[PDB]
Amino acid sequence: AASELYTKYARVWIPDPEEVWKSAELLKDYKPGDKVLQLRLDLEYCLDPKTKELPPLRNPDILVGENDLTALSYLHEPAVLHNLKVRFIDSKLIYTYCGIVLVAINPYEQLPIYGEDIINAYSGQNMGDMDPHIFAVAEEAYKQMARDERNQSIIVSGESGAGKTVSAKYAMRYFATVSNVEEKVLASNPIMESIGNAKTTRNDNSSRFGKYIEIGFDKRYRIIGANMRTYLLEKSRVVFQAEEERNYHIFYQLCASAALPEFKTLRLGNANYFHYTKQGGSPVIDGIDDAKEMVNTRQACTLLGISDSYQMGIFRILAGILHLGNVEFASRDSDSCAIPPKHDPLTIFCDLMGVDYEEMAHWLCHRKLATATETYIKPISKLHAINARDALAKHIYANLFNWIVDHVNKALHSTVKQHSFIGVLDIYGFETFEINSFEQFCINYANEKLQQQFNMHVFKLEQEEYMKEQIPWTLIDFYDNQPCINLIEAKMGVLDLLDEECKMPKGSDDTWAQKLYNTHLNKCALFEKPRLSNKAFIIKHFADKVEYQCEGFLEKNKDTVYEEQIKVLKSSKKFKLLPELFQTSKEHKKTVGHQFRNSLHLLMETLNATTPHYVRCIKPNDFKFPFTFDEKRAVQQLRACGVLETIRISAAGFPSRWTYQEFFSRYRVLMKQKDVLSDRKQTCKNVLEKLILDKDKYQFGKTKIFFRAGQVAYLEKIRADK
Repeated sequence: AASELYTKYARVWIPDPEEVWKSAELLKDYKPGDKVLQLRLDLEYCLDPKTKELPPLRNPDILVGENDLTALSYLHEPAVLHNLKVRFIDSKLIYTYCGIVLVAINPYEQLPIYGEDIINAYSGQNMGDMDPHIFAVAEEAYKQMARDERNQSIIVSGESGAGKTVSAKYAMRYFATVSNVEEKVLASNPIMESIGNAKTTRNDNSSRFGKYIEIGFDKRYRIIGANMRTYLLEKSRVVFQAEEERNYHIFYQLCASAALPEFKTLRLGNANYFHYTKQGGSPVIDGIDDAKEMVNTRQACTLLGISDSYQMGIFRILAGILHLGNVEFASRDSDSCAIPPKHDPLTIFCDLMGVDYEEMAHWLCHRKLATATETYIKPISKLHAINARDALAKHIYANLFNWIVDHVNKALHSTVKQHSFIGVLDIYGFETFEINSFEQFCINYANEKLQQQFNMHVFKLEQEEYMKEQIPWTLIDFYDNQPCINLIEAKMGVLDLLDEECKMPKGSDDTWAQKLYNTHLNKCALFEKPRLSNKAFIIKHFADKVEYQCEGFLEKNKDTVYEEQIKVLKSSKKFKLLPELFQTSKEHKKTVGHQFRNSLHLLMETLNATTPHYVRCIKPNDFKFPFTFDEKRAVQQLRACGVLETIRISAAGFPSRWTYQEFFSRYRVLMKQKDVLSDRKQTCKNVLEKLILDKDKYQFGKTKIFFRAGQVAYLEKIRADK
């Protein structure tokens, strides 16, 4: 250990409120068992006696600025941060490899780096031969489709507004130029934002679901079309919104265009008139005109062949849902309830939908149970009827969302047989607010799951690198997320309990919290309980520790739709769409948690049947400013992307990788001609066996030396000393 690196004139990184880290030289040599550190930025950094932990060391210049983050010798947050910052600001480079990962910082301006000249430079090349570019990732995907006879997936994660739609477009521009999909898929984006995005406390245009777009190729490996799948939809949002948040964009679009002549009939008020759209107390997004955004959505529908008729159907269904949310209930007693007579909301529901007020009014307040003997109808509480109303709304929405996806798909599908595909996934990354609820819990769960599948891919490839290089592959450690995932999704886990409790007549938020404690507290390290509360739990997620408020969890998870409620609607006539939506019983007993898990294992299956490549998209600042880099936002983004964990894992094995030549040709000056044999590979072994005495700071393989973190910076320092 000794630690003869904290010398005098050695750079380190210390913390900083405005920049997160400040670069700080040295004045005095650090003495073992010291407690100080004199620095001329001038202060005396004082470490804490128990931690006795030194600030992270800075990297030597030959490595600063590198195209690959895992060629830094000191792999830590500052180095990563500093490296991304100088490339972006000084050199205007948006793309940086992180091992097999592409990091893409959104520059908030159009760059002249996507033309045919550049495309051509990248066709044929191998990964890493050239400078990092989204095109390189496309090339790999395309090249490998052809040589492995196997479909590929490019996963593009990050917060919406971070440049994922740009990344997908240029993967498509690239695919279409080395082999009219791109124009058609981008024309669909506004259809898909209107129904799947929504304002939250932290993004005015957050995407609440995963979009996978399979780009189809023929046997001559040319593009023929596209097919979109979707997963992970936040159904909760359709009927509940937190303070400051909104329902899906399309609902608000519709209610700010209520006065339009052809929506007279939908008798829409403004967005504060509807239960399903006013809970957040903020119907207008500053700088956003919901009425203007509606014309883009229809234009988009028109452009993917959705007829003005079917379009009118969409908004008929949606006005439907809104009005449904206003159906009020009066309970007769704990066990039953009724809809007031001559009740406006359901009058309008029923006129729009094309059904009988009375038959609806009835199955809104009753329930058909069936047993082997026979069947019977019972009344149901005001509460169970809210839950059924909401479930119906959610079910209408979900199936309207699938309807609209099928019909985009018809505009995208090709007749030519398809031999293979490359799917671009547009998924979110980690989400933490000051207050966290069911929705964040779902995003984070998906994120552990996408992180595990990434870790296991990297780990396969490392094992493969080791076999080739003739180092024993079992020497590679795995950093496993399966315990956090079981804690969430396995028998007796968070979601299983949430299900159980939801079925208990007396079960509430506080009684589920208690089952969480009695089952996991002090019995699972990934599970903490805040010392000062009984209504919150904590999960040690890979990227960060997250506190969840239990409020709302039991209601949001419930999702039992009643078949009688459906069949009423499944039988309209004054309206072609509505019955189309519903063209069984176990599937809709299922909670939102449970459906989420199914959608998520659907998504993993899809990706596991393919070779994945990875792109991480970050926002450098909070205002869409061109080439501007805010350190606090950068770290948060890289963290929520998994890049900081990716880099930690890397930093714990043998990240630096020099070929024997690269090494001889850098460190020739460090050896004496006496020890320079005719065998190059053997000289280096001997030479380095002297220069670094401890043997497990590096592994010798066939063609490369593999180094521990800091060993190249050590080498480079004694190249300067001389």
